[PDB]
Formats: sequence, C-alpha cells, structure tokens
Amino acid sequence: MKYIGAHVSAAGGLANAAIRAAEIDATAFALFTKNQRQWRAAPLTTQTIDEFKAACEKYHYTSAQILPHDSYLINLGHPVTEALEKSRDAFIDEMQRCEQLGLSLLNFHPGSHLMQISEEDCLARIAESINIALDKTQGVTAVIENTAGQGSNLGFKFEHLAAIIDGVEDKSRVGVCIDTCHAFAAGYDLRTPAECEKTFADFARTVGFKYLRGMHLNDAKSTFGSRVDRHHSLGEGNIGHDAFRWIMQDDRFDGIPLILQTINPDIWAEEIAWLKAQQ
DNA sequence: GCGTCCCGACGACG
DNA sequence: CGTCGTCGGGGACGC
Ligand SMILES: [Zn+2]
Ligand SMILES: [Zn+2]
Ligand SMILES: [Zn+2]
Repeated sequence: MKYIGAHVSAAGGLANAAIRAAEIDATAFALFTKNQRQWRAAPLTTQTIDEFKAACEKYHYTSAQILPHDSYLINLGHPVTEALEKSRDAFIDEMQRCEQLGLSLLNFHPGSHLMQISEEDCLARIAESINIALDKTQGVTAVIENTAGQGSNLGFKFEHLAAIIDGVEDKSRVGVCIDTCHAFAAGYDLRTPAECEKTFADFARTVGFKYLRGMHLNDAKSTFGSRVDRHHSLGEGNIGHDAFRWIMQDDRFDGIPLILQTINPDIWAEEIAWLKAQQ
C-alpha cells in the first residue's frame, strides 16, 4: 500500500485541506498548519481542531497519511543564539499544533549556517533543536527533509541527515523525507532506474529506510548537481518519469505519505492518477 | 535592487 | 458572497 497525494491548500481552514485532498482522489496529503511565511498564527481553536478531525474521519485520512510541513522561517541551526531560540520556539509550536490535530509527523527543513558557523556546529544545533522539541511534545515524529543545498543550507547530503540523527536522543521520533528534486539538485542521479537503485542503495547505507517517513515526488526544472531548488511537473523536468515509475514499483516506499509539490496544482489529479497507474 | 521560488489571513473590490 | 491584492519578512536564485 502506497499513499499518494499532494501538498494541498489550507486556505480557509485545515479541514478544507482534507477536502481539497479528497477532491483530487489523494490517499495522502501535506499541508501547513499555519502560514509558513509569518512567525505568529492564532492558536488553533477547538472548533478548527474538531472540524479538521471530522473532515479527516469522513474521508478516512489517517495520521499515517498526513505530512504537515513547518514554517519557512525556522532555522534549527541558526548561528545566532537569539534567532535560534526563536526558531526553536516556533518549531515547538508547530509540533504542539500537530499533537492537537492528532498528526504524528512533522516535515521540516534542517537549517543553515548562514556563513557564520561551521557545518558541524550547525548540524549539532539541529540535533539539539530536535531533542529539545521532542522533549516538549509527545507523539509527533520530527521528519527531516533533504535539501537542494542552496546558499548556506545544509541537508543536501545523506550524511547530514545521518549526523543529525546520531545526535537525536529519542530515535523513535526522528525520521526523514526524501524530495526527488532536492536529491537530484544535490547531485544524486535518478534519471534512470540504474541510478535510482544506486542513489537509494547509498541512502540505505548512510541513513537506512527505517527512517524514511515520507517522500516529495517532484521533477526538476533545475539541473543535476545545480544545488538549485526549482521543481517541475512529473516528466516535464530534467529528472523524467522513469524515476517516479521506478519509485511507484519499489515496495521500500510503502506506508508513507508520497507528496507532490509539482509546479502546476491544476494537474495534480492527473499526476496522482498517473502515479497510481504505475504500480 | 527587484521579481520569483520554496502561501493563508483578511481587508478592499465589485 | 466570491475573488483579488497585500502583508508577512527566512533564505535564495538569477538577472
Ligand atoms: Zn520542504
Ligand atoms: Zn520538498
Ligand atoms: Zn523544493
């Protein structure tokens, strides 16, 4: 069993997301529990929480099929203590918000040294940031997403994820989410079944599939090793459809939210359908 | 320096 | 009432 969806919109309320997900026949969906470009959001009201749950229950979307993503503003590895504290508070908020909504996963970006600390220093801060949050919450698993490696942003090498995990105490609540566009941009080839098997065997060796808690199926507008984060619709980009079919036929990707973040939402229904047809 | 990439609340419009 | 535009304000790309 595979859960295929997209990062649908939460405009007008979290329940709408589940509704939007159902409208395109998704068996999985991602969302923002609050605007990802602002520091503060009004606390969830029991009304919003209830409606969201009613919506999810109506369509049978279980916690294992939902992959909320945190704020863009958060840097769990910020070189400046004050800004790091702020990022930490926010991240804690996002995780507490997931607990209220009965969501067990939280997709977030690793962090950036902003040319002001070393890589180790930045990674250890991320580890610390996670321990701190898993310490102030329950039931929510921190899912680290690999990145394209733009600017001073870490997490483009599988080794960064493995190092961040080594520093986490409660390994039961830490995981990873692989974004095809990001891995490709980082330098992990996927343009053929052969490369996919190779790129994922590597992932298996340095991180291990027991930590995979989600996927981001994006094609790339950016190029191999460009370390540029620019997505594209499935098959219209530099990666191609082969990789996505390959993924759909590999059982190592079962029981997790496979989320589309392709550039044209209007064709998400077709993309979701095509992906399913690949199994 | 500015438009655009990795959006949801809400006020102004019509 | 539906829809659009602006604000918010981290880190970046590429011109
Ligand atoms: Zn992401
Ligand atoms: Zn992604
Ligand atoms: Zn991306």
